[PDB]
Amino acid sequence: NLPVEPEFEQAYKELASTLENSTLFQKNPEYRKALAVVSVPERVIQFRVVWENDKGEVQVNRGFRVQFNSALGPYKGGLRFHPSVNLSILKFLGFEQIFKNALTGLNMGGGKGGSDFDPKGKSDSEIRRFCVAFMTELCRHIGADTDVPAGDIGVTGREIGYLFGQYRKLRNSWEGVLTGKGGSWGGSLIRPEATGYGVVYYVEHMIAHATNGAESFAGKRVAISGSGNVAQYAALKVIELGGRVVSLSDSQGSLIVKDKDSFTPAEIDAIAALKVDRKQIAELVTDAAFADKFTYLPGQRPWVHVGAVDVALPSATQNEVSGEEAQALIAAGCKFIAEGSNMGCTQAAIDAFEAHREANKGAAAIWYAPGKAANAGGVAVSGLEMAQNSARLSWTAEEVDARLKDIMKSCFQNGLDTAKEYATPADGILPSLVTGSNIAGFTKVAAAMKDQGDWW
Amino acid sequence: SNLPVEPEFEQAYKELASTLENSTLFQKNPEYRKALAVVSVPERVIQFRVVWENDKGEVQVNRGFRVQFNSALGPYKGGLRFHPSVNLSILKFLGFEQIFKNALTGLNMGGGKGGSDFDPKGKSDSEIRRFCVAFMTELCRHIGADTDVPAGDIGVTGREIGYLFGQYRKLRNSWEGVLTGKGGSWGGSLIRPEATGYGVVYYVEHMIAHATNGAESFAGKRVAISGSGNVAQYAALKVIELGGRVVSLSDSQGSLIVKDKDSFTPAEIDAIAALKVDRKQIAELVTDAAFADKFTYLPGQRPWVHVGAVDVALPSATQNEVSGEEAQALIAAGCKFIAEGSNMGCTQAAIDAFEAHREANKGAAAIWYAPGKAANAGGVAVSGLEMAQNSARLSWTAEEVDARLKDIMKSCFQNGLDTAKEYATPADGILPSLVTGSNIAGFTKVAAAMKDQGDWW
Amino acid sequence: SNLPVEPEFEQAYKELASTLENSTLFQKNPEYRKALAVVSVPERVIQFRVVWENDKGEVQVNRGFRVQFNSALGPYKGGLRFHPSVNLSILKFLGFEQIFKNALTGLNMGGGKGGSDFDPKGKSDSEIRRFCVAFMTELCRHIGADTDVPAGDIGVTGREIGYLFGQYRKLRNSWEGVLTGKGGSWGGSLIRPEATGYGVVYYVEHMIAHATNGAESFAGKRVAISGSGNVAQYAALKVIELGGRVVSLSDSQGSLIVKDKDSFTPAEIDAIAALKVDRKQIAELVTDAAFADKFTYLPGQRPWVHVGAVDVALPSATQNEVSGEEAQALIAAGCKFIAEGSNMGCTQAAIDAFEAHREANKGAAAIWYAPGKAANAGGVAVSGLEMAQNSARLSWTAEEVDARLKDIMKSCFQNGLDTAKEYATPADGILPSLVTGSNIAGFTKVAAAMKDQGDWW
Amino acid sequence: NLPVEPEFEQAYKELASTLENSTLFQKNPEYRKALAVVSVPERVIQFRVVWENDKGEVQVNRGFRVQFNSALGPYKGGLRFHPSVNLSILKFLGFEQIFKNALTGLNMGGGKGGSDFDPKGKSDSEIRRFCVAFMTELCRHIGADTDVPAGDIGVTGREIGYLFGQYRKLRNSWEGVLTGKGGSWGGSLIRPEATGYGVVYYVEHMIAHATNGAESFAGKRVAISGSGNVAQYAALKVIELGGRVVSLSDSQGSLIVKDKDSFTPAEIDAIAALKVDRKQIAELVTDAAFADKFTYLPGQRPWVHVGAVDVALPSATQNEVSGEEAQALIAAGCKFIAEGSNMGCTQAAIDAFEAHREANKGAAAIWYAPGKAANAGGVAVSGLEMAQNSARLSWTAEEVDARLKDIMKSCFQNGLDTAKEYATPADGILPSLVTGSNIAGFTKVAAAMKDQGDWW
Ligand SMILES: [Cl-]
Ligand SMILES: [Cl-]
Ligand SMILES: [Cl-]
Ligand SMILES: [Cl-]
Ligand SMILES: [Cl-]
Ligand SMILES: [Cl-]
Ligand SMILES: [Cl-]
Ligand SMILES: [Cl-]
Ligand SMILES: [Cl-]
Ligand SMILES: [Cl-]
Repeated sequence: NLPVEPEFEQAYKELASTLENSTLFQKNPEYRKALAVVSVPERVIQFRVVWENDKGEVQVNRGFRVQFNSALGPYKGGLRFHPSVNLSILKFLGFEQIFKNALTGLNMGGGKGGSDFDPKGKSDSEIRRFCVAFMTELCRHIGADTDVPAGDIGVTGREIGYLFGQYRKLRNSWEGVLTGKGGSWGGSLIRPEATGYGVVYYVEHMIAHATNGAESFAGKRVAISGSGNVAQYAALKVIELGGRVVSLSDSQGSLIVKDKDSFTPAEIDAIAALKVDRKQIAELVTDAAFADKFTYLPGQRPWVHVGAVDVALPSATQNEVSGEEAQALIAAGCKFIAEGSNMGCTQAAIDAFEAHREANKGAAAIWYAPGKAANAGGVAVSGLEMAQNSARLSWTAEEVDARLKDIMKSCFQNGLDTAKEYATPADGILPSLVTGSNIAGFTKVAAAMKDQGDWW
Repeated sequence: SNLPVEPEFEQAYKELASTLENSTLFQKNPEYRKALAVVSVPERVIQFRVVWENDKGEVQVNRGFRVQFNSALGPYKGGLRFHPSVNLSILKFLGFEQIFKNALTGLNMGGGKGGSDFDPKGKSDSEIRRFCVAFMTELCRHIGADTDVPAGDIGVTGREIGYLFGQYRKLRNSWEGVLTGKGGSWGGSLIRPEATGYGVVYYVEHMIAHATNGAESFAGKRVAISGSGNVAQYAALKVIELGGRVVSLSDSQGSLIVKDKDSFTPAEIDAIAALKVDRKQIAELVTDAAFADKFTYLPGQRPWVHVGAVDVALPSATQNEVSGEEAQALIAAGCKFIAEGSNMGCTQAAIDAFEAHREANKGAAAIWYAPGKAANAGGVAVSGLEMAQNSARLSWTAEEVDARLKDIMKSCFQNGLDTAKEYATPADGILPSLVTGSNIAGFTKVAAAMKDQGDWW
Repeated sequence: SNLPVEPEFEQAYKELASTLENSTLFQKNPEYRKALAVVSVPERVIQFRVVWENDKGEVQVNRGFRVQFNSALGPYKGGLRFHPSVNLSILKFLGFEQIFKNALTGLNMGGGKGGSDFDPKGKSDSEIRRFCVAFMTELCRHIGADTDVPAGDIGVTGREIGYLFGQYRKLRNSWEGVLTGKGGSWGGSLIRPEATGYGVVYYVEHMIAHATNGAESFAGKRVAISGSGNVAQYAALKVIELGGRVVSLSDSQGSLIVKDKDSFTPAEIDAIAALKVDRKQIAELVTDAAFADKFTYLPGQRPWVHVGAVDVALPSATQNEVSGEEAQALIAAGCKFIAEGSNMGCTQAAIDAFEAHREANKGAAAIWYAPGKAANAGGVAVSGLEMAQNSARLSWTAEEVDARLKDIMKSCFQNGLDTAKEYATPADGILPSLVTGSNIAGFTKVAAAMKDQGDWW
Repeated sequence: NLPVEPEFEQAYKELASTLENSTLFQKNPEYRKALAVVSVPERVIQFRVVWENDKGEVQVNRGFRVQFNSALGPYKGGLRFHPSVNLSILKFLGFEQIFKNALTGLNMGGGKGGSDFDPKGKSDSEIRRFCVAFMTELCRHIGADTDVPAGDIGVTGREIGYLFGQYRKLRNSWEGVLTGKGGSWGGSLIRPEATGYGVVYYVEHMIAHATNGAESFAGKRVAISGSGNVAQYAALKVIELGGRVVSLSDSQGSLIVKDKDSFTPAEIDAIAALKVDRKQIAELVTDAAFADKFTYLPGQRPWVHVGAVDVALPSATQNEVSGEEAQALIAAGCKFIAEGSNMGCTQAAIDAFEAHREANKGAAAIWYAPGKAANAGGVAVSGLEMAQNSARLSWTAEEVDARLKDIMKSCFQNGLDTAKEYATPADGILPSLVTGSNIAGFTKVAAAMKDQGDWW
């Protein structure tokens, strides 16, 4: 009867496996009933989006908003404008957001939405007239206390603007219906730098536990990819804490440090200029002495081309770390990897690290954290943008970063201590932050659902 | 390319595109291609998780769906189906068709459909009750007298519509025509039971009037019905009221034919109703002496050829119950009017045979075939009037309802006729195609209205 | 003192006060002065910024307005006008008048009006479409089937009402009678095109009945119409159906008079319709031979004096199309019944001439003049029935609509009659004043209802 | 077509002029399109108000609510009950509130409303029955997240009470729909003293910049007018900071210090008693030694009768500073003027100071700040009353005054730095806080409107 939705089903069974591979259904058997119920969305909306192009021709796309789980809070998720998009994909991405959001500790449920509207080629007026056509239907199904959408692939500050304007004008209300907002109309500070800072802050704890405090980020070689605000802020934060950033990348190839020890803020700051007004990471080299410092390898990704590294922060795309690149890293002395990008690491890679972890005792293991724990920094700040809107206040950068810091420490700890309860490791084995985190998001959500009578 | 495969849906998008292309529409009206682009993606679809409890007290989980396909000509109008086959694909199939089927009536009704993969089979009334309750609590917010008026279908009959109506009213705190298929004393219409069958008869009546330029009635006419349920029963009765001879009925394992030069009497029909209730068969009548004569039972048979000289044929039992052979017998028996009470009762062969003879015989010497999409639209017509009555705050008399049912069936007929005359303009003297006419007319009415209202330009 | 100057509005507050004072109302009913105080300030006015995009992709900015003037007798009822002259002053003028005009009908309709200084001139359909869309997105929240039902007017016709209806439905997610002037297949009423002209005829019919104590019809009656558009056309047709002789039509540069002892035939009328479409003139008929005889063209002329011996006069072309001279010709030609299809078609001179002859000739020997405020109220009557039909969930037949139109025109007539008999009580034998009667009756009905409901005490 | 609305049109063109007289439409030409769009209200409501007098007779007034701009927040504005009132005036006052509110930095749009209902003569029961009749229509168009009205001429704590009661009873909701509320039902501390404190705090910064820190309020002669909570708190705050308050006034004439140096808190405190239970500033003199200290001049205003002053704080009425009084002040050595009252200073006066500023270099100039920046203190606190309601908390006086202090510093700076960008002055000329502030409110609002797609 039920359709085939491979990417969603993939993630259901890969979650389920981890709960079986634990003691959770022995202390708590009745939770199997919950997994039946969490896995079918509370509500899904699919609606037609008719809009006009600059030539004046009728166009039509599909809109979707998966409203998956609201046991811990209003639906929270993102809008993706990409021609790949469908329900299957949006339930997959939605399904994750539940547990991710739950690991924040803030009261936010999980959903996702978007369109197969393809930004590429389209003018700003086209985008503006699509965002308007989209939210005209969506508007009725969402709200400050019901569902707070956000940005994702295809939709940015630009689109969030147009979305929020049309909502405001339909609803006749100024409310925190969308996160990712501009400074002047309910944005939060630390939003651009949230996910990056959040990954670095998470790993700080990884290092501490693994090394019993013997090691920080200071004097560590950390491999980053990507040159958006994620890779940028991640890098900066590594520098502040006394660490050395060896690598950055763009879609056309990567830049590796090999004359001097690390990128300098200004070298990072100059790749930021290379991102605004188009331009490319490559441009940087061939210029003010950057020729000597840096090696450019077009077409490639840094994982192998970095030498002996300690920390790896994929901050570019999905599936940007394969089983080879994980084995490269292991062999390269890497001991710590989390994602700044969403699902940057492939299953193959996770499997390799999690095997390496089981087989190597103490600090000798490579430790991988999942996205649902390590790259929560941005959804956390979405949470605090919500909190600010409601307060009717803009907090200082100190305020937000402080709360982000407490939120990421508590995340790490929750995965650690859970894994130590349910996936209890062997003498001197590092507990699973994959299983630990998986269990922790399932159990917080599943419990609240029981409390509220969604299952019995 | 990214789109899910929905075989039922696109097996019908295609079917319609085929018709429209082949017609002369996209040549007078190229730009209506833009309408088929946009009509064919639902205005809104809702799917929602459905948690209900069984008699053992266990969490159960099914999926609920409400496809809200078109609202150009009126509120979403559709049905709920509870069957474990159900998914979006199927309900966008059914929903797409309800648009153009509803439109034919002439009433202000959009097109939609919904339901669950809840399986009524072997559930107790408590379980059904607890599921209808659990299901309407989410649906409630998306439907209404002026937004969406659902109804019954597979798995969803009077019992279920009651339980849906009760929960809606409870939650919304309002008493409105939010469902059709309701009880007598809480907003139902009379002629609901009799709606589809009287509809079929009323369609043919119009057919006869046109073809015979108003020089013939049903009066006298010898009518071959097949089936022995809602549709066959009331159809027969309507033929009798109008001075017609109902000459045949039919079952699964067996058929019934009259003594010749005669018809069934309402009581003999009323006796076939008692036979289906108590799950018995039609032979059971010929068992009794008073009908042992007056009727012949032929096991394993379909009446088309056993009847003799016949004028009207109303297949009303199952699909594919008329072969190309049986079509020819009818033609040669002098049959001139054949409409479906059943959906796709006639096979493509049969259709081509009638439509061939239509194209090669002029005027009312032709046999005329009408599709179920139109000839069977009484139920939906009365839904419409059940709506109208609930708003009027009134129960019309049986006569009032039947009379309005009759007028809605002319509107169906006429819509097809006119359309075929425009976009499949026949040779001089030849009856227009009501298959084609009726397959096109819903679209044109809807597409035009969507232009009028600016859903495409 | 602080109040803005709104010349159109207070040029009409004054006009009404004048009438009411001069009548005997504020002497039987002193306290109704308090009603004129409160009726004369709108219950609610909305004005809202209107940003829309043109075909070059540029921000455009106009002002939208919805004056919601009175709801004592029913939902706000009015029209949208898109004309660059438009402001609040004008729309409170038009809105104030709709109150008392609507009231005359006897139906439950309040009074309001809205629109923009958007100029339709030289805008493409996309631009209109994009403006209707932008405009209804703010309006949407303030209107509804039971709150405010807008319609068309200058700059706002069937095309625009479609685009408004589409956007409303889209936003509100409801299908209701939120506009009148709709398509045939999405909730329009038949007799909308024919509403005003049939209305004018139906008014006079009542006039004749009264004056001749039911001893005369339209049958035979020689009728002088002026104009050649919606109103003149359908008016003529209705006179013909009722056994009347339509003896004249008229244009901008020229008029048409019959051969004497004769009338126009529906086909000759149907041919004047083809002439206005394709922007041609009435002479163009006398060009053709079959009408070259049977009709005389007099360029630059108005029929009033060229017609001969006439009974009924229906000015239906422009304002101020009847002088005090032309009034006297009519009187001396034995004309006994004259109503306006056009607004202020008769000049004050003309009115005084009819009303003078009324006051100085007893009974149906008098010529009787009815104002457009009443005689032309068919369009608004059918709006009313378009509403009623949408709620009924039904399309009545043409006959049904026309019959109800006829009953609403008696209610208009009677309301004026009775009022004049009460508050401008005529000398014995003299026909009451339907100018005065019809200028008063809206107020009294509304003012009383507002007392009943406690908007004043 | 469009009607004539002189007071609104006056303010449109006087704003526009300042933007032309800048470099803004050269760096940002497309902003001319914004000024077209901001200038026509988003929504306006005019509704009949039928109410009964104590004699039992039907009465009727007009109600209005101009909801001008909501790009930065819910509509925020005030209700004025005055028989002068109409749309023109309410669009004028509304139009200002947009930019004023925007200069606060908090998320508040701009509107205004009220009636030609004349309080004067009317009993408390009449007022009560008018406020009730008014809000019965208004109620539907406003709300905690849509439009939050306030007090103005004609409407005070008294009326705000009656308004809030009828709202509550219609809406069945306790929410921050109105500011200016009583202590026990969602008022804020520092509300009475907000605008006064806000003007003084703003000037503190003026003095600092102009004198490079060489001078505070300490030992400065400051001329105030008015004796309501604005002039009172302004004065007190000057005293705390070590300044000398030379003048106060009422509608019947002013009181000038000339025996001793300054008013003492208790002399201020005693004029507060002269305001409750009616009474007059005059009363004070002729009594406990006040005869000697103070000179009373009935019929007059202090601007000329103060001697040599340093700071001027009009805190009484509109248009209470003419071109003569500005020339008096200049000649009297005044170097710093802002309004505690709404539009206290006339155009003539602004023109005179702004000329004097252009012609006199450095500290030698008189510096005028506009109301849209200097007297924001009250609308700021309206903002924080909103914030408190939402928090579900009453902050301490310290809390609110602290935030007010940060809000007024950031205002000043925003006008300074803007003016230095777009109205860049000549060597040693003090930048324009008129133009600086004008530009700053237009650009924050105009930008957010672009972000949200109100223009393109
Ligand atoms: Cl599944
Ligand atoms: Cl909804
Ligand atoms: Cl982010
Ligand atoms: Cl159905
Ligand atoms: Cl009948
Ligand atoms: Cl109208
Ligand atoms: Cl009639
Ligand atoms: Cl203007
Ligand atoms: Cl509203
Ligand atoms: Cl204040």
